[PDB]
Amino acid sequence: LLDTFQGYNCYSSALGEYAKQKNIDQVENIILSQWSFFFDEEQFYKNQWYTGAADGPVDVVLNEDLRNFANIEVLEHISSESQAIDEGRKVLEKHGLQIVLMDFYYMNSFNWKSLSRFNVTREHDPHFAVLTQINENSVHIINPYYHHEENMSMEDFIKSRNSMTKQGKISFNSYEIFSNGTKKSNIKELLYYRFNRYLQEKMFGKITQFGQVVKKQLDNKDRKWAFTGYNCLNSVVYQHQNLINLQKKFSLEMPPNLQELLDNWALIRKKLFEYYSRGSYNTEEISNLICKVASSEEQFAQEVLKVL
Ligand code: NA
Repeated sequence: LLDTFQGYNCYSSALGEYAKQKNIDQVENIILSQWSFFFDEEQFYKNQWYTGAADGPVDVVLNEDLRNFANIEVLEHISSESQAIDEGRKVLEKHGLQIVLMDFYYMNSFNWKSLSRFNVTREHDPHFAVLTQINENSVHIINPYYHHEENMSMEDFIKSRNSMTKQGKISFNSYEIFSNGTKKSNIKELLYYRFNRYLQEKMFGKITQFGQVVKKQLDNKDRKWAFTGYNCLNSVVYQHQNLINLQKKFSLEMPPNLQELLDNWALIRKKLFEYYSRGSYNTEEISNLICKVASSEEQFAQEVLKVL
């Protein structure tokens, strides 16, 4: 396990890791001060990632934050098999790193056997990685979200970048952090804007919506939603941990229950994974935990604005 920038999702992890290694200001703090929740009932039924901090794979709200606060643009480069590796060589020669979108079917990000899950289903899911080396027959990629690295055959790497996925066709997509005129933001300004937006957009109500949809799964013999939800909600745990770390680094005023809320989300994740794998009939219990944390998060956001 590498000491990679965690961010709160694969996209923000890759952007932050790049910024960390290349000394690009503001990107890390804008990521670490995100405060967000979404729920898409239509994605729930298609077994797509349907909740957590942000829709993806690209975090468009984070891109808007990066433009608004730092005048930083994350440029999407599409390419072709004829040009992509050569463009990669030019980017590595200049910058040493390239942010790429890859089909994670073709790599082994996370050790499921750590949670006693041995039936590790391969899925055509797009995730972000950082390319660090191009050799003749192989590449080295860092998966900062999962703290993993691997060497991949050039054949496999090319397949991972031209693949049809659940969320659409990858075409050698790469992502360039760019600015023609940067801006500095203070951490309290970033948090103020995020917490006001969280309350204005009633993001806590999307947690209640999620809880209500969980209550309605009592008769659903397909428990895959609970696994997807488990994976989706790591982003929320990471935001809570990131805010705890910001509190410490910047000696911030926080409401006193931030750790309790992190614990509440970790317990919801544990119960979702146990429901998925252990055949319990506790959708009502999990629904009740989610609806409880929704109320707690609304109050927490109000209190952050009072004390920040
Ligand atoms: Na991802």
